[PDB]
Amino acid sequence: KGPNGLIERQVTRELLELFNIDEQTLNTQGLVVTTTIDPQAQRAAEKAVAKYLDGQDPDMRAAVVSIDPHNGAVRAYYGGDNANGFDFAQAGLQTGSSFKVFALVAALEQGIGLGYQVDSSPLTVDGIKITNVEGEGCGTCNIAEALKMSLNTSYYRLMLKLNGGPQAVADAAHQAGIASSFPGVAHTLSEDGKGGPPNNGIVLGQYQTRVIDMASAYATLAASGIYHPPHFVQKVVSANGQVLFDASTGDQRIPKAVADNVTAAMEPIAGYSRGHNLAGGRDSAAKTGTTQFGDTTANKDAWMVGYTPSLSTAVWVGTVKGDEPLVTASGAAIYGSGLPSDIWKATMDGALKGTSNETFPKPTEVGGYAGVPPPP
Ligand SMILES: *C(=O)[C@@H](NC(=O)COc1ccccc1)[C@@H]1N[C@@H](C(=O)O)C(C)(C)S1
Repeated sequence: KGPNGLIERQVTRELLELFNIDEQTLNTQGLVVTTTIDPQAQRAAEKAVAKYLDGQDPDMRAAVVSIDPHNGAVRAYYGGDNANGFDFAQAGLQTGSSFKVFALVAALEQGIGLGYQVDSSPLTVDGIKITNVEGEGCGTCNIAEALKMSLNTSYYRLMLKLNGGPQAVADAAHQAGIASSFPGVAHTLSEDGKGGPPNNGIVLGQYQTRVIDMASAYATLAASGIYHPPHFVQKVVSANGQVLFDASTGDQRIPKAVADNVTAAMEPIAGYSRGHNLAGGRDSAAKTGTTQFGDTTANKDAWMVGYTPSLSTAVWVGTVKGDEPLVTASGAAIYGSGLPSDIWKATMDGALKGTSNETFPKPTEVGGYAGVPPPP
């Protein structure tokens, strides 16, 4: 029964909203529902999760959501293997560095382009020490290079340069499709939980977001800034044959030029992230994330989110209680470039198998730069 149970739960929820009925009224109707799920994508996601979590800690969990950027359709959805258990694709989770892309959106919207040079040295902000993993830096480098290398220090400085600071990062993320609320969280990306501003940790993905939100927001990027609400229901026909709903019969949230520049910055990242380029030379745009466990040196959540123009997939790996460092069976720390990228690549390759390779739209000038500056 498994992963399809969690899909069914989301379909039911959506039908309830669509028809404004309770579940008993729905169940007795005998509706014939066509979902958006693509079996080929779904099978690829399920296989990838099984493969990469095999032999790992039995407390390890994963979630995968794949969305069609053309229309918001949910093509693959793995929230867990228990139909009657917890849906990890709906859980509020810290995103870590995968959230940096929204700071880049915000920057580009203000005319700060990919070639903007930022210092990567360590700094302290609001009394919190900001550093990069293994003290990595670039001296001073552009914000496209700092995204690829995932420099915390550079992205903190970039956020502070924005008009609105962390609020501008929240605005961009919300505009991209990070939902404003979900169950658990009445006001997302809000320190006071009431709609007030986020604090500076937003750029390092310290707020809770769902895996579905990340897939959807990156879908907006994949669609050159056009947002479509995510949905699971394609068509509904009555038991006796009357069509009641058909999705086959968007909103420019982010400017095309901005979104296409963000894409350009993200293009090298699947490969940079321990060689997770998609099969058959297929281009992609991606971003990893890895959160800290407490104040320890170990990891808590690991992410890979990335897209082609035809599919946006978010993957999270963590543990069931979210209270233990995240490691492999051999003791190795799990980063975004590890198991989540293995799952992401396998899901993407599988879901897109048999389709021709797409190229991304050529970016036009934003902040004085069109695409990633060529290096010296
Ligand atoms: C974003 O996720 C960044 N993550 C970190 O800096 C992790 O920080 C700590 C983790 C454990 C203990 C102390 C600090 C950068 N992005 C990551 C990614 O997966 O893209 C990274 C590992 C490359 S660093």
